[PDB]
Amino acid sequence: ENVVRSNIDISKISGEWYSILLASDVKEKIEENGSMRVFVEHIKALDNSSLSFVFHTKENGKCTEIFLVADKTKDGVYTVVYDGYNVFSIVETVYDEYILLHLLNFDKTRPFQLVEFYAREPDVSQKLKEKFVKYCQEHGIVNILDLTEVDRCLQARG
Repeated sequence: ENVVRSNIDISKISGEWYSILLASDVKEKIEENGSMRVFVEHIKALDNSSLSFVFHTKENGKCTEIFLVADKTKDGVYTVVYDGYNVFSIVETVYDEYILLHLLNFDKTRPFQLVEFYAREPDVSQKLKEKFVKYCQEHGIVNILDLTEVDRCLQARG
């Protein structure tokens, strides 16, 4: 019944997840053609200082599978290379229900932010959606997308 914000057990966030919500401070990046519209499948620890991710994305309308490794720095803060340099942190999680991620992308333009909600089931309550939208508004993010109303490459999983 229990919300963790501090000393995240990365053996306990591992396994199967789904992408539920997406928000940015730049609307074009979270669009049908944007390269940051990705759908998570699987998370695993490789050691105390590496997380594995598996995603799907659409490239010229065709579903494609990607594998990345992210490197740890302090507790709960990670770096990864993909369409530029990225830094992100796990804000809060319930190990058997949901995860909230806050991410920053560099490129060579000005930086932008992404916030992501993942869940163990492919949809969630209105109560949890309202919680996400509140966190985004408290940090000045206004562009918010429900991915349960859109193709998320579900037929490609397993």
